[PDB]
Amino acid sequence: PMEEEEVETFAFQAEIAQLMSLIINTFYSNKEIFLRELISNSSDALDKIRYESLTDPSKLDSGKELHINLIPNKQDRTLTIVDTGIGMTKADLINNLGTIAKSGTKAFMEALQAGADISMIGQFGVGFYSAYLVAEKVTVITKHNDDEQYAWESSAGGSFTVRTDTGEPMGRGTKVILHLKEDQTEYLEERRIKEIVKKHSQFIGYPITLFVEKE
Ligand SMILES: COc1ccccc1-c1cc(Cl)nc(N)n1
Repeated sequence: PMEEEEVETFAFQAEIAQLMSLIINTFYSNKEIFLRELISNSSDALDKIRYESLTDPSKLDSGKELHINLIPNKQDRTLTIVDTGIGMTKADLINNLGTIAKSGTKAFMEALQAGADISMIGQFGVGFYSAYLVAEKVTVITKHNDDEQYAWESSAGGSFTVRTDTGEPMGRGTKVILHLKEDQTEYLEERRIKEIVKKHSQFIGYPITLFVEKE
């Protein structure tokens, strides 16, 4: 029996599209900061469910453990960052991952063209897009309480897709899957991941575990 699935294809907001093009087509040193930005987003999402659970403890029915998992896969060249934070509703997803303008986008692009280090991206509220420093495609799977699980994906180029995810269920949280560019495979190495977590993400207030495939 053939299954049918609805897909929605969206255009990035004009300046977000401009920023993504600048990140992808310009050389930057210090690309390693992409992981800091993603872990920071996870930490923020974990704070959110933690505080929400104080007013409504049943919001943890979907999983009580608050943590971050890092999963490098050298076979398909993906680095996956998974958290059990609050997750995103459909509205959160579309508004936070490309359709709604961000007030910091223009300032940051001016800063970059002026020679600013790419590390400054977090300050401007668009840190997620640093993923495209190392990834040619990014897939985001997310599950918020009382909503369905959604899959967001983009290879840049001006568009992204959103669909209801019929794949493996997450209890609650967000999974960011980085399909790495061929020259950025160092971020699949255990030593390198430990290095940049130690350097940039040492004060995160939730457990982080690195899972390393044998061999
Ligand atoms: C505001 O949070 C985000 C902004 C941009 C991209 C992703 C996120 C996000 C949201 C949630 Cl609930 N979790 C995670 N890990 N990232």
